[PDB]
Amino acid sequence: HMRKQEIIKTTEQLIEAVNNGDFEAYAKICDPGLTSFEPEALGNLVEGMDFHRFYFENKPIHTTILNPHVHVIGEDAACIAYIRLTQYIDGQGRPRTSQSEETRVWHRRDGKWQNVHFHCSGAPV
Amino acid sequence: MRKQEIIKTTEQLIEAVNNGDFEAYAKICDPGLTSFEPEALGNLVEGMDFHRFYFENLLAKNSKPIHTTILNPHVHVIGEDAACIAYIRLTQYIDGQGRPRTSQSEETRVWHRRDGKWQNVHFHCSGAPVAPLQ
Amino acid sequence: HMRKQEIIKTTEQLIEAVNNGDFEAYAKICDPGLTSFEPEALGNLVEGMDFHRFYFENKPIHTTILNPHVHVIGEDAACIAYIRLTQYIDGQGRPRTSQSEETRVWHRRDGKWQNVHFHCSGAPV
Amino acid sequence: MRKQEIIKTTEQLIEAVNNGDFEAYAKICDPGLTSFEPEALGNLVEGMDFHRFYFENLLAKNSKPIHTTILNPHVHVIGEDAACIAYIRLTQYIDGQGRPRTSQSEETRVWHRRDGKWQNVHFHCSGAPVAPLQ
Amino acid sequence: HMRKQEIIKTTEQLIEAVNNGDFEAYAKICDPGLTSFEPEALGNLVEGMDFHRFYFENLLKPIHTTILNPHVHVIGEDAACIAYIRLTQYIDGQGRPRTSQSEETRVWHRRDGKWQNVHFHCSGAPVAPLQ
Amino acid sequence: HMRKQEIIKTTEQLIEAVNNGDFEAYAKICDPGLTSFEPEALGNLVEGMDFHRFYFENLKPIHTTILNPHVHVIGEDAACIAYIRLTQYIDGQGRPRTSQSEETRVWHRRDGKWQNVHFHCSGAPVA
Amino acid sequence: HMRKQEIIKTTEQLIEAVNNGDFEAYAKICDPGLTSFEPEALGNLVEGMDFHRFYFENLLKPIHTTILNPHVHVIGEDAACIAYIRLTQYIDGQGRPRTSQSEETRVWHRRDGKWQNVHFHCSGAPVAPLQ
Amino acid sequence: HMRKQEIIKTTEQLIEAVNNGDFEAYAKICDPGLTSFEPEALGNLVEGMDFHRFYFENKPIHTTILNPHVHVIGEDAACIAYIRLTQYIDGQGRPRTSQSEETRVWHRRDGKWQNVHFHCSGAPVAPLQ
Amino acid sequence: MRKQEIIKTTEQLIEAVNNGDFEAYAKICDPGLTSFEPEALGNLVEGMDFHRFYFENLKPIHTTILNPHVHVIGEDAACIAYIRLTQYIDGQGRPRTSQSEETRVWHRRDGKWQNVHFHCSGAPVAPLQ
Amino acid sequence: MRKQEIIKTTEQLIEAVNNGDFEAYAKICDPGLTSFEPEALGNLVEGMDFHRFYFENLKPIHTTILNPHVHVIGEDAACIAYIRLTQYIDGQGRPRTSQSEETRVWHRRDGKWQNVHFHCSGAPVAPLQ
Amino acid sequence: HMRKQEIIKTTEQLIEAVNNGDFEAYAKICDPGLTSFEPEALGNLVEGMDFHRFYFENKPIHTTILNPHVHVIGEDAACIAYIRLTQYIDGQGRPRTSQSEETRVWHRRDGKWQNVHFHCSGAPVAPLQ
Amino acid sequence: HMRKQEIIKTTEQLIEAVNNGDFEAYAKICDPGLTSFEPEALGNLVEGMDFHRFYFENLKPIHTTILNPHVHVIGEDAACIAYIRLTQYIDGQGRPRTSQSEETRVWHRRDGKWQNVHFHCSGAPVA
Amino acid sequence: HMRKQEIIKTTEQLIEAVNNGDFEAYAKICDPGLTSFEPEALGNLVEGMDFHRFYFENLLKPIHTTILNPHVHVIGEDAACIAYIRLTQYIDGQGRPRTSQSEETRVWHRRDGKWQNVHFHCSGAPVAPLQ
Amino acid sequence: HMRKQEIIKTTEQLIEAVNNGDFEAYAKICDPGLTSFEPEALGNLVEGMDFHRFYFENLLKPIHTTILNPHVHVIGEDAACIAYIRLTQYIDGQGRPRTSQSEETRVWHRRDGKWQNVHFHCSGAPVAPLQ
Repeated sequence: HMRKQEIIKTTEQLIEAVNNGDFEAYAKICDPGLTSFEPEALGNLVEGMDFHRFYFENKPIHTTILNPHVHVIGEDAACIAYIRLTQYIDGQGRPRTSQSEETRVWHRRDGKWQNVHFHCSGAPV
Repeated sequence: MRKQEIIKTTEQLIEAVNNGDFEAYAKICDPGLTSFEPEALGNLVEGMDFHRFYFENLLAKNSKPIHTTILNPHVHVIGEDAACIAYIRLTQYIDGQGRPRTSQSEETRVWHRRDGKWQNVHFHCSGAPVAPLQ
Repeated sequence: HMRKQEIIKTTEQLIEAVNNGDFEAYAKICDPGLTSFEPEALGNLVEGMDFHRFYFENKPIHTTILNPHVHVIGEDAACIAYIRLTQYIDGQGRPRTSQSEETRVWHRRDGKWQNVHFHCSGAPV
Repeated sequence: MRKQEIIKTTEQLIEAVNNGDFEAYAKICDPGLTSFEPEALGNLVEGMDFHRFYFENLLAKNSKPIHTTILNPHVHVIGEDAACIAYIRLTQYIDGQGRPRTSQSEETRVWHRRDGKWQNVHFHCSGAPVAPLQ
Repeated sequence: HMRKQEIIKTTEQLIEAVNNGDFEAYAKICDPGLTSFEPEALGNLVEGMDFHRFYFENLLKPIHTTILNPHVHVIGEDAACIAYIRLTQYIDGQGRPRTSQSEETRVWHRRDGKWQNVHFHCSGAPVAPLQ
Repeated sequence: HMRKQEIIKTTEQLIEAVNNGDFEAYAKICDPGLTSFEPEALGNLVEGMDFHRFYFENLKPIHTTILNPHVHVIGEDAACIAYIRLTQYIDGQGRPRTSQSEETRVWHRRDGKWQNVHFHCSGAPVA
Repeated sequence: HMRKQEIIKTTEQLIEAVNNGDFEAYAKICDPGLTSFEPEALGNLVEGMDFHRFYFENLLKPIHTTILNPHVHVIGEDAACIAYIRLTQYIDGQGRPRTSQSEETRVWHRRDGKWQNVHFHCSGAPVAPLQ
Repeated sequence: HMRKQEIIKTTEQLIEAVNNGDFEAYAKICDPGLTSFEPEALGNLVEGMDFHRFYFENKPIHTTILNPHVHVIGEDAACIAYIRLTQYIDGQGRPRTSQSEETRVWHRRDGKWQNVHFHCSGAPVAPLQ
Repeated sequence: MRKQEIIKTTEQLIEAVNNGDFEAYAKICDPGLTSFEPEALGNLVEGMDFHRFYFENLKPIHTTILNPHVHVIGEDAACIAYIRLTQYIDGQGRPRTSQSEETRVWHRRDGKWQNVHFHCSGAPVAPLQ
Repeated sequence: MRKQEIIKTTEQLIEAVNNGDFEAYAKICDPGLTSFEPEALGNLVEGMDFHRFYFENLKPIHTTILNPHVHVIGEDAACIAYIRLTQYIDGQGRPRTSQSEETRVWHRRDGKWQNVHFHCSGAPVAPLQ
Repeated sequence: HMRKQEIIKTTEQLIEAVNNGDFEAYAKICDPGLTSFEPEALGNLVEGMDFHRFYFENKPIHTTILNPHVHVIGEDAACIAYIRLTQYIDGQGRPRTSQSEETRVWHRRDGKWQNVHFHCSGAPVAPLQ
Repeated sequence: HMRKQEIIKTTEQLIEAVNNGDFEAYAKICDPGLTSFEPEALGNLVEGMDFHRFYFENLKPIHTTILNPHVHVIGEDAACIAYIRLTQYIDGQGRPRTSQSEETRVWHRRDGKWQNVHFHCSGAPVA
Repeated sequence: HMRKQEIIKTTEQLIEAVNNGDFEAYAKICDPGLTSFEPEALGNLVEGMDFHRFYFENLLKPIHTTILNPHVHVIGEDAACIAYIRLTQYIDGQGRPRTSQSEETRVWHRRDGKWQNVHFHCSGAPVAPLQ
Repeated sequence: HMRKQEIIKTTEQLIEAVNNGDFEAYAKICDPGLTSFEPEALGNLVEGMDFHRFYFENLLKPIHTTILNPHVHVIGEDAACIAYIRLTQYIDGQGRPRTSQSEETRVWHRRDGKWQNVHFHCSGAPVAPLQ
């Protein structure tokens, strides 16, 4: 019951890093061999941090994590699946909501939880 | 050689789906299997109940030749009991009008070993819905 | 914890009645003064059983109730909100999924739970 | 006269939304308020957190004249502590280009009385998203 | 509030007559000088009965009518106005169920004890069985 | 024949009030329990003056023409008028335009004055 | 008051002749030098009966015609002008009911005892049974 | 043969009045009970001068009258039917041609010819457009 | 009287086309007949061969000649310009009207009038069309 | 040699149009000139008034006359049919080509050749167009 | 003057062969190294008879050759450029006209004229279409 | 100059095998580790014969033309050919059609026979 | 082998003249009786230099031309035909790079010492700098 | 598997040269007889360097290139083929981030110790910085 809460908290930290444009914080939470399926990769599996770096190197936003399901797989491995609702204000000053479905696979390496795989479907945030 | 186990078990799971063999599918899937897939309209579905529907309503009438190709399988091993695979599923089939068609889906499968056998606990599919009844 | 399970079970029975075209069973579970917001009423509040009768009087289908939230309001009143996922086979023999968001307000009257108000958004089933 | 309490409290809730007064809104809403509304894309949302966003990002810059009309309010009384209201919300406003516009939404609000005050525990909105920032 | 219930009942009878294709019943309830605004008259005011006769005489599907939020204005003992939303449920050619909406105003005049429809305004869907 | 002319004249006054943005004049001619079907109410029946107030409080050459007015007199105290309202105006781009609406107005005489109790408008919103 | 009613009645007879495909009756009411503006003449002024004959000779459905707001100008004892809206209710090929509108001007001359149509202007829908 | 020429001339004068925006001249030639079918009346018969006044009260243009047919009906009544071709320059400076078919019914009252009825189909060809 | 000859001969030519009578058509047309018409896609065509095709591979049709203008140019040469209105019933049994503008240049040779040049704009109006 | 006169006079007429020289145009055209052309919307127009409009309210333009066919009809009458290719630069500075098919009927009166009838199909090719 | 007539005649024979589906006759007139630009080759230069054979191996039609220009280049070489107008009846029984612009380069070898190069733009006008 | 003609001839044989639905002949000419970019693979690199087998196992007049074949010889044992493939065929409705594809084929000589190890096709799928 | 290279070189010179807007150079290489089929002539055969002059005289951007798969037919000592694909790379108004393709046939006659272009057929894109 | 790593590295260098607009570096890695199939050549095979020069010489935005699933065929000691997916991340004119995909085949020949690109096939998006 307490291992599940670790995964949710670390996921929330990862998303805060993305929303703040803090690549330093993002890199600490992601394994360097992070694989990724996401809309902006056009159906390809991408390997690096290099692909994500681009969106960091180049407005109010509220993220909601809905119905998080955590699978614990022994002491060093966990999987989380959740819906990410993103409220933001667009360029024209209008409020907008986007939805994405996200799977994150976690591996505990030297005491910290590390994101090794990410699958995103729906809206790119 | 742990990587090759995961690829082989994934291939078996897909063979079960393509043959409409729910018996074989249930043996490979954990009963608490969670799933993101196009036909669930952005919702996380929990049972085997959601998948059962596509097996139970597949007759010889709905059969047709289909070849599945697994491209660039990446396997993450996470200790001795846990693995993640990500792959592209290319599906070649013949449609109703007799034309050949190709669809693509990106799939993540999370695996847990219980008493020597590998079990699928989570499945994420984006792109084409590729079950034979689809 | 046991009052919540009554509401879920009665909701499941109501939906089974609709899917089976059993107006007899549907009428027993619905209060005669049932009010309704639903797509096929074009933004109007409809009062009778008469409006629903039409769809009964005139194929495999599987219903899934997702993330049911039950509010208990004293001993005689409950509200349930859920997502209804409907798998069915259309006329052309193709498999299809529709989604609707449903609110049902319940009142206990002579021992039985009664549906007094229904709000449906999304797909008409 | 219980019916008139529910209509009046609903009118107060809507006045709070239109004035961007989150303080007044929070007093009328139960903290465990559940919500179905267009801007939540078919998901059930639990907090006040989702609604807070539309209050916190409303400045004088985003203000504009809006008249709300509640049509054909139907109130179901369910004992002494529980009520349901269903109504049509007509919203007249002036858009950016200075044109007058009308939007419609159908709203269900479920109410629970705690220590004499009426509290909104559940909200279902279909049709137009009608908060001033929308 | 017993005069209001007369108007609602007579309106329901008028609509039953239209749905049954019973011109005999329709003529009894309508004043012969009935004026009408309706979609099928293309924005023109039409004068009584001949225009409506056409839709009865050329009627050779299941339809349910619902009257929502009827508002009755009583204006002395001989005059009443009703405004209501008419929801029409029917099955189309392809066998699909459909709902159409119209907003209707009916002005009533009591002549020798019976209520008579002297004016009719319909906006939205044309909802006669012939369509 | 003289009761008919009262209704036409009062209808013309009501329309002049709308076109001038004179809510004071409009309120005198309309019963406070005025019901209304009109395009900007999206197929709903609206009650009272509050819905109409909005279009006055937040207010170019316009000519209004009443065509083929039919008046039903229903005793002393009740009348119904049906007419076509043709509106000539100049749009934003400076072009001349014509809009049409079909209007039913139900009238009730209360303490000597004629009052509009119900209004049905189909076609163009012409305020 | 009575000259106006002659023009309306003769106009109604002319339209009945068209709807019945009775060229014999039509020719009696029309002057042989009849000029005409109508949609099927593509913006040209056509002379004589020959252009109209075509729509009669090649007619081998229920239709109701309504004359709305007829205005008659009397111009001495031998000349009249009528302007009216012609509403035509008919059933189309697919069996659906339809309404078309045309605006019509007819100029009349009293000639060898009868009223004669010398000029016809039609705008809107072409409303001959052949369509 | 000379009554026909009166009708053509007075029709030409009426059109000159419209093109010059001269409501004074237009009112002299039109009967006060003038009825009218025209595109800008959306299929309705309009009665006044009030409807026309609007287009007067609020660019190079050449008008051509083609194939005028005059029916003379005794000494006090005439009907003219003609095609009106209108050449003008639009807002963007391009030359354009519009066509309308016009019927005008004339009644002589105290020596002057008066337009009592007007039917226009096709393009609305008043300068304000 | 020369004007009436040209109108009559033009009417005969059109009757020949409508009846699919190439024999009658050839008698009225000069063998060196030049032609501008829609079905020639903006090219000048010479001879009878191009027209023969529409006769050899051939419903109620009424033709109206409107506002015929005849220019007489001495005793052997004439030009006619007219609008051809064609009423016909299409395949689906519907009545249709098409318009074409036609110029025909005539030369009298050994007593008979001969069509030497034809310009058609608008609708192609021959049967099989 | 009569054929070359007609081609030369046609070339002069087109030069006058392209230069906006109504004076030169009027000398070559008969005052009773009839005309079928796109901007007359399928009507036959009489006189110079319709053409005057395009001169009075008037970029590089090259005209090419292709495959001119001249019919000579005695000593006073001729017909020419040709394709007019017009190269011009449009408003946006782009080069454009338009095509029209033209028939011109000529009558010799007091020694000079006069254009009595003109049929144009395809593009309207006058400047201001 | 007589060398030009040889080229026109042999071009007419080549087109007759295509329209009759007579590959035997076509092959005799074409050099075996015939190069070709044509719509059905999608902007590529094709070399063989093999590409053309396909349309032969697998309805009334009239062909007109307009404005043939022949360049004679010494005693063994000629170039012809012409417009091909093709009248045919389509599947739905309607009459249609298509246009193509054709260049054919000719080389005389042992007394016979041979087509060595063919450029076609516009409509593909082989009977199979 | 004679090595170039070998590659063209073997390419023509490969295309004849595809057009005849002769998987036996196709397999002899293709290396078992054949990689492929082609329209029906939706932008993915596909390995092996299995992807191609499908189009043979589930199989009208067709003429194929190879235009402007460019052959690069890279030592004894390696060659690359690039060509335009024009395909004339009759469609379902009986109409004649032309499709174009640009094709790169990389060849490796193993035990005396030329083998296709890589194939890139852009444009029309022409199987 | 050497007569083919003359034709390619002279064709390249002709295209350089067009791209430079050098009508002087263009006129030297073209026979005065040059016939032409090209997109901007709308399916007509045009004679002479006058049609081409227009595109030179009204030229007031970077462009690279590529001649692909030139096929030269030599027909005795004074006559040649070349067929080639002309690929034109240019930058459009919006500053974007674009490629257009045209298929070109040029017939050559050796006349007063020089090679002269007597006939030109262009299909596809119009590829003069004026565009 | 050290020959495979040479080909990947040289391919990465070639792409860096294109992205930097460094024609000098590009020319060193490409054989002068380089043949090419690519979107900007409209289905034609183009011969070496002049066609590519144009996109370098007229280059006056941030772009990241990713090479996915490189497959290298080694064919003896002097010949290699690489096939890969090129993912290109860039910011468009409107400031939005965009991804384009191309499939690329490069054929390599070793001449005097250095690897040379002799043939290039690109399908999908044209991904040069000038676009």
